[PDB]
Amino acid sequence: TCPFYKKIPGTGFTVDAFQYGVVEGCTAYFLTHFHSDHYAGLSKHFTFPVYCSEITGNLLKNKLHVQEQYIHPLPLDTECIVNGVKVVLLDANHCPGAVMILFYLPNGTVILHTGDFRADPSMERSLLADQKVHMLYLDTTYCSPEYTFPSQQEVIRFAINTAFEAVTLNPHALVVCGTYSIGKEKVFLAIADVLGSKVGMSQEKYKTLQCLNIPEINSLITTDMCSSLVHLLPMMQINFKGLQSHLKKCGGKYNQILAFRPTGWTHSNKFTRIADVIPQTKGNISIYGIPYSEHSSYLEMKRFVQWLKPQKIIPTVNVGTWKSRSTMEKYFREWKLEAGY
Ligand code: NI
Repeated sequence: TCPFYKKIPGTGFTVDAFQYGVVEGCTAYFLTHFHSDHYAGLSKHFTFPVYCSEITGNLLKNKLHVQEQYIHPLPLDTECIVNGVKVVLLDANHCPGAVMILFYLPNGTVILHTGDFRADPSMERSLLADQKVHMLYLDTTYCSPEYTFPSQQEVIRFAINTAFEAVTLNPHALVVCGTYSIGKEKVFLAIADVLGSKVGMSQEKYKTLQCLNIPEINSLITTDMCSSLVHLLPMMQINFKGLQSHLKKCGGKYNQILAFRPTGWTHSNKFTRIADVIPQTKGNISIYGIPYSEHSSYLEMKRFVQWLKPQKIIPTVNVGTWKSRSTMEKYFREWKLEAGY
């Protein structure tokens, strides 16, 4: 049955609640972003109104074959009305098309649902600055002080330099980058760009990125693997057997793979700086795990909340265990008491 944290009180609204059939008393279904845990249950046969971003809308039409008359895409940073309730979509700095949702209830309460997000100081100059928030439905994915990671910028700087070095030293080396859902595109595109190559991929994944409105995307991506020296594969294939397999398929066009697994966090971040990362190697294959997160770090999260000073916080992630819930409520109390709200 739909959990309480996916229901917006005093509205007929749900957020990311498509896996519970017809939810009792839901007149409108919100979808923050196109990841499987959140869209789980959508299909062509869905006949309720879905509200989402333009990009998330394109992917619902094309990838899931949802009928067009049920997709209500909304522009960002714009006051819209839905079943007589004022709403706004803000950029979540997650994956493409991903949004946070502000709800202005008729009684005067104001609710921010972050969806999935990576908190940034640039959010403190959106429509969020203008007014108070009573409730915050917070993506608490890395809600613990051990979760630290570098900026997306430094991680990219690392990947670029690394990849440029390897391929200048060996022109017959192939770069491979792992993917399983939309998001993390800057990794593979920045590497392609610095190498003067396009990114080769499967047709299904080429179709997916074509939905997103990237600038000059046709310039960046392709389905001709032969003409490319940056390949994308499923994340599952990023291991020594998978990569040896794929190397075989390229027919003596390459003799070496360098490969990246963009993960969220790894316990190597507790001990090791980004400059100090090294790969796993077996034969002519090297695999780098890099900490490119699309979620808030502990510190970014804490700052975001202390800036916003919400009256109540409802966690949306890691809620399934009593020790987790409890550890989060402790940090929430620290953040409140430190900041004096
Ligand atoms: Ni997500």
